[PDB]
Amino acid sequence: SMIPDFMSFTSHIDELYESAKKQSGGKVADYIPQLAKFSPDLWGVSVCTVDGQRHSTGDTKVPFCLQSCVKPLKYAIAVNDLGTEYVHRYVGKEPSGLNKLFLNEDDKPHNPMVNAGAIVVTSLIKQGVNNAEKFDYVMQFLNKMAGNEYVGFSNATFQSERESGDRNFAIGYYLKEKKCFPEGTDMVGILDFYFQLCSIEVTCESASVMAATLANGGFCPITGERVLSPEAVRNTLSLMHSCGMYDFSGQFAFHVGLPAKSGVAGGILLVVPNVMGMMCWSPPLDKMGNSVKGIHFCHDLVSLCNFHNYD
Amino acid sequence: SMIPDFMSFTSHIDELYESAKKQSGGKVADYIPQLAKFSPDLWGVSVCTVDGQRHSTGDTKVPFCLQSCVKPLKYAIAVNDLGTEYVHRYVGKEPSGLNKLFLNEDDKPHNPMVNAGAIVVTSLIKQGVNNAEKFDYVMQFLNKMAGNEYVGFSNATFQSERESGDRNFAIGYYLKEKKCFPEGTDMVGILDFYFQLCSIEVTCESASVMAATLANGGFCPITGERVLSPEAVRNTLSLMHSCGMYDFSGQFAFHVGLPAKSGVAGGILLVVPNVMGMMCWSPPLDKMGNSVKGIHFCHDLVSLCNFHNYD
Amino acid sequence: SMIPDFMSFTSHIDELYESAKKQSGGKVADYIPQLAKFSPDLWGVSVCTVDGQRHSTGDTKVPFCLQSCVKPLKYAIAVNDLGTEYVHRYVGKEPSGLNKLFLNEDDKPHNPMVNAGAIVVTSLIKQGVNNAEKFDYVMQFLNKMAGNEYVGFSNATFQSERESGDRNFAIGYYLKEKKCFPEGTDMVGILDFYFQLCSIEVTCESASVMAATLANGGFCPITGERVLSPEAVRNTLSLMHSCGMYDFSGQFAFHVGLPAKSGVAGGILLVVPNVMGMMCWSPPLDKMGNSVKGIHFCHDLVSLCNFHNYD
Amino acid sequence: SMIPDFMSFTSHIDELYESAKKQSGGKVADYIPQLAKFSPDLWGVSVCTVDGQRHSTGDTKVPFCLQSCVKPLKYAIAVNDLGTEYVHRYVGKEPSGLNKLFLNEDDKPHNPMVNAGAIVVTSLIKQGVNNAEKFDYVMQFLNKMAGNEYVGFSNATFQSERESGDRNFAIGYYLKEKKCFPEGTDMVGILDFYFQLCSIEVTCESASVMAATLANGGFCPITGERVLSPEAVRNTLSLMHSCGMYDFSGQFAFHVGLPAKSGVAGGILLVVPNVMGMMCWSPPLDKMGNSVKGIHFCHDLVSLCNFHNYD
Repeated sequence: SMIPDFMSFTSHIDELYESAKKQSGGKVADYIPQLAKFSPDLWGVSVCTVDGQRHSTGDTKVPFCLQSCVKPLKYAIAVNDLGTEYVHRYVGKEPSGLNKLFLNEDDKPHNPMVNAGAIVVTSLIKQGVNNAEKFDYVMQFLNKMAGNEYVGFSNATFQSERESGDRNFAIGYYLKEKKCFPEGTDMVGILDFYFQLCSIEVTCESASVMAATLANGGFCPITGERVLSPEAVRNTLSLMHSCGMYDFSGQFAFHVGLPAKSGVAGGILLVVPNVMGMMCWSPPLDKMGNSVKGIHFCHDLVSLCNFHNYD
Repeated sequence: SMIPDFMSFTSHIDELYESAKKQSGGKVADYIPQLAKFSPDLWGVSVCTVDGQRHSTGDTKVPFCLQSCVKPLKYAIAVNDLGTEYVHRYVGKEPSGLNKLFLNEDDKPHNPMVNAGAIVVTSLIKQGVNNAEKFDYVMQFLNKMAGNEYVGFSNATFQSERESGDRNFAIGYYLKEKKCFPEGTDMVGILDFYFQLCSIEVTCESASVMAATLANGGFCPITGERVLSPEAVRNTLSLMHSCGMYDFSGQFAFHVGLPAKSGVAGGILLVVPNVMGMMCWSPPLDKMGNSVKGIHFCHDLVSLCNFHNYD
Repeated sequence: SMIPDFMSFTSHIDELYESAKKQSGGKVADYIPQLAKFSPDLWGVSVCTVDGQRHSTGDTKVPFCLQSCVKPLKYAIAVNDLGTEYVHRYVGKEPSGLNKLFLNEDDKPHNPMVNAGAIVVTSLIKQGVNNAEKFDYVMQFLNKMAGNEYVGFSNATFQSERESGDRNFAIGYYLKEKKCFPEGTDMVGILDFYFQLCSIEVTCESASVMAATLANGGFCPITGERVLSPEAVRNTLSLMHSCGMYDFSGQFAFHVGLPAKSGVAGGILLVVPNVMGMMCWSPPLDKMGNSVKGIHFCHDLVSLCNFHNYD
Repeated sequence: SMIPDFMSFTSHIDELYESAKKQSGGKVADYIPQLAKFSPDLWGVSVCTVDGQRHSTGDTKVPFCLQSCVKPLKYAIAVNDLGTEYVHRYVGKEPSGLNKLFLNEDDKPHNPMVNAGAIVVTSLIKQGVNNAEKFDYVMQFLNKMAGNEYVGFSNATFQSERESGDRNFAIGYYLKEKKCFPEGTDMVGILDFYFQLCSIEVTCESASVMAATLANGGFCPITGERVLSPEAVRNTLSLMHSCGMYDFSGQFAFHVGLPAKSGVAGGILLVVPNVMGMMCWSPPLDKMGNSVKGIHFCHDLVSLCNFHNYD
């Protein structure tokens, strides 16, 4: 325990929250109406310790889509059900250079955090059963990770993502061409499942619980239940540490030093190993595609509380 | 006229033909049954001068698919009907480096000789009318270029190419994503038209007449009719000179110095400006994807007859 | 403390040591005689806890050159004397893609762990004074980090490295061309200083103490003295975590999860934050350029003692 | 003969000259004082037919440095004295992609038209003799190519190029590292010889005669003497056609279709096979590094006189 008095730590979270709030830069994603809708002023931070202690400030109950924030989670599920060796016969274990190919030196997506990786990972989960069944499987899993808190679905986002993801289809066919999917995979059906997963909704509060589960070696801080295998958690964290922030991953690993994962909805799934889970959210993104207020908050948190991986 | 006595020149063609015949290396394309079918021993050479003088040796009447050999032709048609400026707002004018992106520094395919280029070019031809109509349009055009000689269609090849071109679909969606097609293009419909064009059949004899048309500033050596605009012909030749032989383009431009275009069927559309048209054919391809006997023949022809662009 | 009974932990180190010993693969660097000299059978492991507790097994007193192992150290010194902001105006903070340019998107070496980076970093240290003086400065520093244990110099290696580093000169001139050095830098003089630094000698024992200093927030476990600033230590560790193992950095960060740095001499500077410092050594390197026995040992250590950054 | 009445053709040259004269854009190279010196208003065009017929307009007698214009020439000399096979064991035969490596897929410079290529080519010429002797050898050669017209040397340029070519040194050491030079080459001595060659001076008039020699299968139009082997001339032309205009090579080959070679001094060595040699000169260069007035003139010449390789 680095937070001796949670109650006082909470007071610092609010101060940091207020500080980041003053950062108004960035543009709200608008490649689809469902994301343009959001007000740039929404800003919420939710903490959930390994204990089970909670704390929120800002718009922490407004539902938003996980988007790329779901990548770490579905990867954790795959490693959990199939183990490191199998999962990684299809996807890499490290950051790529940056233009921006699809496959690496072995015709495998560089890692589970980039789109091609997430797509392949999606094709490994619950093979055999139909999409509908696969979807409930993952939903059930996400609920355990969130200790049964809010986990919804945005059909509007799903539909917009599907009838607009031309690049995800390009990736889909390319991977199919390079034989990157398991024998007998319905490629188009996987892209569909992929769009659905990106459309799952959460709130800063429910997500913080999911982060805390990863922060707690796979045990839900608020139910005590074992959701993910130790193996799965460690893998997910390692990859979030190196590829969770898009093109900002390097800077983030160097300056913040914490496993995190951003999403185009403006969310940032943050994890402080053996301490707490967190979810920052604010629609305005920067050139890198990360939440402006979120990035700011993270830097402040590590400076103030010295949570950096190497202190 | 560099061939004072055609009759004697013909005797040299046969000698070269016989020489190349001894080259048995290479593997016959087999990504689809329609190409695997072919016997590695088929070998045919057909000449057609600017005059109209013909000459054949070897299997010059066995129908085979143009495949990539159609690229120069459909490009010539586009420039003919739309002019250099318009056509090139969508496709580049030079060789790429070699891994192997899809678009260039301006989000345009590097040139009409690579798949992404050919696909975009296909989307420019006869816009408005339906596929069936577009197809007849091109067929009519190919007939004029061949002075009405053999020009067929392989439905079997078309079907195999379609239900197997995963990479061409990847390219299709990527180009659609990057807005590379003209406003209101039915991308999937274009890929269909593209597969059809690759399935058009010809014989060394009919093709040599098409080459001769390009060799004759756009006039069919055997009908005297103007098929392509001077502008269109010159453009096509320039691009065949630099991007007609896949990864062998550089070596070919340096050692042979003649506008040419190979295809996976084993054909090599050759052009000796203001002299003659030619079509070499032999199913066995080398690592580069060019006909082994064809490449050999070309080198011998330029050494013997000093036809190199810079003699 | 994760090692409750050091005495028993020591017994496990020996078991791991013995296990790795059975790995005879790899080739001993031979681009210069000074490295070819070494026997592939040399193998030594030395531990030094944050306490000051020591333990060695194998050839832990045979002097060998730090080579690339010096990179983390001279970087730590620069950040210590100049701070993060200044140092990083000249060198990057993350892994590159892999062919293998010299500069990044901003005309700066990608990071201090690659040759171009180390060279620039070398040009920042103790500017003003002459080489001889600069060298003693660093030597004095290395001694404090090693609690005054063995720190020598191989003039033979230095001479061979100098009269043979054509690629380091290429890098030198390229950086000078791109204005990557501080105003008024004697480029050739820096390369000289660089070759000298690579020729500094240590033993598994003295090096383990240096690693322990980094493992101890900058305090020499055996003298209690503050050698490096907290800022400097954290930076060095972050970069060792992501770029310390050449092309194996990704795999290493994923499977081992510990700050490390290899060298062509066969050494591997290992660090277990807040626990211990370590130095593995065995001349036979693998294709990646890392010590075969060393890599093996590291994997075994993390599996056995669960020292991975995310357990 | 495409120019039936030279006298009238001359009248068109002057019209084109006057037209290009109105193009004032571009910046005069200034990386060294010797080039900054030049007035942006200097503009000269000199023709020299295969006959021996001359014609000049503009500043055709003001001496300027060949710079990269010497590349085609020293390559022609190497092929002449060593033949295609030998020369090309060290240098490639085609355009590279564009960032901008030094070697190709076989550790050889891409072609003789890029700096790394020119440097290697320089190391092949007159091996054995000392620099001074090598220099006279080439000078003697250049004189024969120019029918003994003006061929000087700028020691000022040489000195500035030498004490400033940090990138050429980077290239020098890199090539030495990759073993790209013939056994026993004094790398630094070659770079010296290289800087000297770039400093050779000519005038539009003397250069046009050199171009005409290449345009005349290796025979000096004004002395009738055989200066270069047919083999050498054809090779040089092929490479000028594809790599003579820096990053504009593709556009130039497509729109102009003529063997050319630009230089940072603002000169453009142009060749119309079997017709004439030409040298355009105007210090203001564009972003690509080619003479603005020169590029303009070339486009106009090919449109007007239909000299394009494929008309």
